[PDB]
Amino acid sequence: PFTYSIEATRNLATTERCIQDIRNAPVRNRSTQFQLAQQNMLAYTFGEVIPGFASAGINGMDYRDVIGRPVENAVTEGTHFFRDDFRVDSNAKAKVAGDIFEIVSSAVMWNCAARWNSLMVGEGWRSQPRYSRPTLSPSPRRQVAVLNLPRSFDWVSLLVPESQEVIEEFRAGLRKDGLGLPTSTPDLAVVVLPEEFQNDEMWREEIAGLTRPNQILLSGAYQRLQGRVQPGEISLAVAFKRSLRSDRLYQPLYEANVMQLLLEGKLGAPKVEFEVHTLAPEGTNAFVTYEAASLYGLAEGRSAVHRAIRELYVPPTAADLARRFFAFLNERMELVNG
Amino acid sequence: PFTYSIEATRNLATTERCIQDIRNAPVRNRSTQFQLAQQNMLAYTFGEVIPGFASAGINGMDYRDVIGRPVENAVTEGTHFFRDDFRVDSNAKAKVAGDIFEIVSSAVMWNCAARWNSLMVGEGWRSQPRYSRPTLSPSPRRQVAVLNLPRSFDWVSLLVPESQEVIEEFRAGLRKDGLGLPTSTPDLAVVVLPEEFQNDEMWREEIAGLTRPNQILLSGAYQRLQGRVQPGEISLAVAFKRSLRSDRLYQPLYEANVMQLLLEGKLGAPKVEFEVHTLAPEGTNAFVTYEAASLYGLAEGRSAVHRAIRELYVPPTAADLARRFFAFLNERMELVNG
DNA sequence: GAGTCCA
DNA sequence: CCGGTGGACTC
DNA sequence: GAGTCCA
DNA sequence: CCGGTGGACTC
Ligand SMILES: [Mg+2]
Ligand SMILES: [Mg+2]
Ligand SMILES: [Mg+2]
Ligand SMILES: [Mg+2]
Ligand SMILES: [Mg+2]
Ligand SMILES: [Mg+2]
Repeated sequence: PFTYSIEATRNLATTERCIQDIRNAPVRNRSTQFQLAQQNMLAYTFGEVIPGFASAGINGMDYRDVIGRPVENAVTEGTHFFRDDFRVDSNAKAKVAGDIFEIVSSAVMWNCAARWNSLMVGEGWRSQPRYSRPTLSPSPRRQVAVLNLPRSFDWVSLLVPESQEVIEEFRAGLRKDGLGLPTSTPDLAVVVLPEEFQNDEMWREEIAGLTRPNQILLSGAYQRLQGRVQPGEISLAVAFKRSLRSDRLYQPLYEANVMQLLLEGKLGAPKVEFEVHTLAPEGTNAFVTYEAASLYGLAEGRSAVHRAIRELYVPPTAADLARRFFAFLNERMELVNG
Repeated sequence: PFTYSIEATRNLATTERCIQDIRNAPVRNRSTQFQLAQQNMLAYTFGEVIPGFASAGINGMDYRDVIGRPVENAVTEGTHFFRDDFRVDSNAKAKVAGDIFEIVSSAVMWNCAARWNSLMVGEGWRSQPRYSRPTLSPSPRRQVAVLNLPRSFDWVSLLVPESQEVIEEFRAGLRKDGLGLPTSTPDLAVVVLPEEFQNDEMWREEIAGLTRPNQILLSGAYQRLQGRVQPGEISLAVAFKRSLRSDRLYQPLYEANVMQLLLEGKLGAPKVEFEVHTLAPEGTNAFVTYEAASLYGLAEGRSAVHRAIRELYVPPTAADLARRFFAFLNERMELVNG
């Protein structure tokens, strides 16, 4: 569970355990002795807890201590089974804390979408835990999907095919001069739910925790929307970076620029909203780096130039994350006609 | 020396040793037990050798083994003196190997610069080791300075003050609207040598190795050119990356786009040549990523249309890096009147 | 299992 | 995916 | 010296 | 500054 439990750990089958001993099943060309079983770790620590939709104490706690609990639980497990032999490289803790920050934040946002969508189709406002009721007029057309995108992905594949064709034709032209314009991905996109899906229940159901089936339901969701999203209906992009270093700030900044050039410049979309979430900004003048104007915006020199990155948000608690997303939906969905 | 010598090591003062034991002198909030003494390492391994300008065997061995030699000499020193107590994090070896790849490459380019410059002023073509004599006609006005840029730096400080003035008025306008356009730095700039320095011998002396004094001379050179370079006199920008990961690609790509926007779009300079060098590209997607067109040029009625990054280069040997730079000088200096 | 690829 | 670094920078 | 920033 | 990583995909 969230608080480590000796008994609950004893109850695990060897394949569900957080530390996997691989001393006698080594990986070709790695010295790894113990693997941190990320998916096991989410199931044990967040099996019946989504932060922000759990107890008041978990919802209000320093979000860093929350995102850090899985690794801390896994090290206690490893120390119990293997004592002085237990060791893990800091680059395993780094990899796993990254994925954990992303998957858990994305799950908080998923439950916000479900509460939001439930209101929009006429079912009122679930009241535990307590959050401000949105004041925007409910409409099934204002529902949204939270898509944790896979490690490797190309966000263009979310678009209806006619929009993919406008992008393809643009690149065709660049190819004749030996140039390209590749697109990669944010960590997460929120999109307006396509009309064909506005009576499906799955988008309105809050999950109770990161059980292996809920992990898969959440991580596979993008496959359902691929091919179905209009350029204007990509409502928020999010990169997640557990901590910052000044040389790791650039991927979101570049991708945001490319998203703006293509969605706004080539497909008529309104302002693309892209933001970055971290738990440890400090040591960097990251807030200053992310004030940069869109390069596209500058190159066209239209009446209003916006930032490529709308904000660097540092969530202090899971409740805060949730409250911020609700306030964002409440404002951004005005723009979608009821 | 370049080949490890127990005897050379035995002769070193405690303060010159490649490994510095800090078990009794810990860094507050660090668990570090032994320090990799980067500057002592370069002095030991490269104190009498700049690769590409040394013996035929060093010039032509796999450059990855050339750049990995200091860390390998350090680990041999550590293992010898401390045996099984010798421990250092992979993150220590990552940091220092990145700085080795940068400093040694820069040094190879410094000697190239010096040999070019000797020819430019009419002193003929040094013959050992033998490189193809350049064909462009000599002129003191076609000498160049090789500038290994400091860790924290803003390339705009290289520019003559009237140019800095143009960038700053443009940014002042952007601030009214709550936007900025920050500049950082590539790792290295080659600039045209300013008129005032064009009969100074320091810019034509090849160094014999990376002794501490020569380390300082190379790392300090950018200071002598601050405030002196015309916008079209920044001839090449280099980003060094020892290995690649797909998330680490974006800092040079973004910066190259900012240099192009500001130098070509606001200051009238020709195409900004910016390239990346790695020893380990781990696949082919990196080459695809760097075929991206420069964003500013994609807006109708701006500067020319071309790649942000000209090329991802994987130097097989020191001699090859030397050769590529001489051939690049032979062509790009056509643009300068002699 | 072994190899490759991802970030 | 990101954290532990050697050296520079600040008082 | 003690502490922070740099990438 | 960058290397060691857990999981995904394929046979
Ligand atoms: Mg990602
Ligand atoms: Mg993702
Ligand atoms: Mg991320
Ligand atoms: Mg640098
Ligand atoms: Mg540099
Ligand atoms: Mg570099």
